[PDB]
Amino acid sequence: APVAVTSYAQQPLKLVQEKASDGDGSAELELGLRYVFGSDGVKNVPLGVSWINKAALKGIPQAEHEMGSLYLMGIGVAQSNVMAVAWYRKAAIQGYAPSQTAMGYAYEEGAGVPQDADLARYWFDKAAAQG
Repeated sequence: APVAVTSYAQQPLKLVQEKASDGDGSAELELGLRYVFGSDGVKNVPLGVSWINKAALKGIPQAEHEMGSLYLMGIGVAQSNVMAVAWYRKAAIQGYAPSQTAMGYAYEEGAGVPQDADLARYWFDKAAAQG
């Protein structure tokens, strides 16, 4: 699921935890990704959701996208197509290509939005223009 690659990739866990507590949004996202998707030694989904959410509340598009994927799949949160689109929309409107693609699939099937094939193409083509 996770498509985000933060600047704290492959950094030691102790450094990520310290910078996350200081307010570094990139470190909050990296710590949340490790708690949610990491191995059993560091896995802690409820804590990771709060760290991903803290980075997403700062407007970080990579963090807003992951919040949408959490609500879309119901990982650590109650599954919600509406809330998934709410987070995807915030990242897609900033130009984040993975969220623009997610917006396209939402309009194609009508998940969290009224089904609209032309609006699906609008968001699909927006991600295509960045390739």
